[PDB]
Amino acid sequence: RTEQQAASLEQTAASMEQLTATVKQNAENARQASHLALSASETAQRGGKVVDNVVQTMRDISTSSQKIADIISVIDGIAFQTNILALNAAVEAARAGEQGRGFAVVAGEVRNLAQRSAQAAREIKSLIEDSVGKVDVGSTLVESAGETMAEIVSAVTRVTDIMGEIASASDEQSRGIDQVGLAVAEMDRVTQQNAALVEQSAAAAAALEEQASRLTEAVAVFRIQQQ
Amino acid sequence: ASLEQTAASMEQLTATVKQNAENARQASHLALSASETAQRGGKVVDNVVQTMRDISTSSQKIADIISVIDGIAFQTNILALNAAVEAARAGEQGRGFAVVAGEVRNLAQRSAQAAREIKSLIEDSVGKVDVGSTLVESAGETMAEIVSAVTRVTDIMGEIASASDEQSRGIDQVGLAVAEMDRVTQQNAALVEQSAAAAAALEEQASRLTEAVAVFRIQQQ
Repeated sequence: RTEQQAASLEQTAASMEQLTATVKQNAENARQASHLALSASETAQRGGKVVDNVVQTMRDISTSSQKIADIISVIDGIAFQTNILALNAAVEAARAGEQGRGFAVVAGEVRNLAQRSAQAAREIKSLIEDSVGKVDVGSTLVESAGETMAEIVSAVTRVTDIMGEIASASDEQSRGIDQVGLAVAEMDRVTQQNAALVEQSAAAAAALEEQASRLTEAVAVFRIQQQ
Repeated sequence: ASLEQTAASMEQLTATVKQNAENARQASHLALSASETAQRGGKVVDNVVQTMRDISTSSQKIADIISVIDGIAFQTNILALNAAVEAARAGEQGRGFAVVAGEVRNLAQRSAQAAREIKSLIEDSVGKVDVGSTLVESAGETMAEIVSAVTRVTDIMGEIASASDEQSRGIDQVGLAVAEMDRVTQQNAALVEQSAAAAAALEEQASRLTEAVAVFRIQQQ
């Protein structure tokens, strides 16, 4: 009789719970998500000035690696100039006739080193430049990522707008879910008083059948002036 | 009016909870995506540490050549020195070689110093690959500390959406139950009506009697 009857307040009162619980659940998840959204926001501003100093110090590197190169040109110039003496040395050797012999050799020893020294310089040149090639390649890539930040801050600046709405639209959930509670409320008291009215009426009906049954008796008995 | 008013708030709720439910699911993407350009540095930077480990070496492979050059400079200096004794030997015809000798030595000296400078200058420089490996770990760290808050925003959003999904169903079930309300009330109102009629029938059936009793009371006094 009270089987499926009470079983209706189960539905709502029970469904109505989840409704008031998940309204707070994903109501604060929304708040952290907007401050956790700043976890990535500052990490984006610090990501900037920082990957920025990687472009920096990585930059003044290529320059220092130049302040060399023109020194290398010097060394090379020194070599070139020297390779020439070899000759003045050798000429002198000649003029000195028989004494030359020694002179002679040193001329060749000179020119020789000149060549070796020059050779050195080249190597360390093609190297010192070839290198800086890769320092600009990398300098570029790091440069470019650095910009993918100001964007991280525009994307996560929305997780702040969107989340900031759940916080005022999901807030309404209460304001609304509340007036709905008023209905599950009122709804119950009428799905209620009904059963009462039903009973009180079912009652009084039975009472009258009795009363009535009693007059029928009296008659049977005290009518006997008809017995 | 009110079962209407409530039913109005009802679907209005079904409203927010649809948008306010997946509007955030979009955010779960504006997040999954705010995590793609966060996964960029993850190489754009990672690679940068390779180059760093490169110059640091190559610019040493160089210093090695610089040494060789130094050695040469040395050697020519000795040569040059010897060249001057040779000039001294030749007595008079050495005068001109004597100058070559000197000229060659000076070249040797100059060649030296230049190397020394390269040296120093390389030291400072490659010593900076220090701050390179640093700012590359640091700038490479806020780049993983970026991908941290966005590991969550994709979470949180993908968590609330899967929650509000049923937010509906209940809001849905509730709505049905409270529908009858208005109906039920007429149901009751009707009952109340019968009751009044009952009352009244009885109200009068009684007097019908109480008054009969009244006649027999005097009419037998």
